Amino acid sequence: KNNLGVAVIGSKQYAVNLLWGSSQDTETTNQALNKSLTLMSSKLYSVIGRFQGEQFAVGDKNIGHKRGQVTLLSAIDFDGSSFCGLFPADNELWLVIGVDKDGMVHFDKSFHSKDDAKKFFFDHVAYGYPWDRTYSPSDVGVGESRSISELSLIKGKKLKEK
Repeated sequence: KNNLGVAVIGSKQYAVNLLWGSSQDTETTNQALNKSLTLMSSKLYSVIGRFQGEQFAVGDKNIGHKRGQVTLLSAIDFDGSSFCGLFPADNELWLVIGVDKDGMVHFDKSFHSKDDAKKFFFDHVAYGYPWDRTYSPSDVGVGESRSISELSLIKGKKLKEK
């Protein structure tokens, strides 16, 4: 077990690197979530609602996820504009996130290595969707250099168990 799934931003701790999904077709959110929990042999989850619909996150206890942790992506406000970014957390962890025009989480990844995070960002995130906004450190030069702490937050949703 490691702690790759827990990021520190200021005085707050957040669950990161969760498996996000939403139902499709005639599948309900509840069915999609339970299918994901079964597939991952996990009991940790969180359902978050957005205007365009709902989605869920499945946690991984092997990387430190535990009931009660607020998921970072649920805490980041969505105002109708999509965004992605490479961000350093306060605890030696790098985060790569991405939310689409409908508020659906496309990316929620954490890395202990900046190089791995940068590589993931460039290979799959930065140019994988028409983001309204893109953030990354100055030495990266993609989009604007902003810290996670500079993003607008709301009360997040905590991981529930079972």
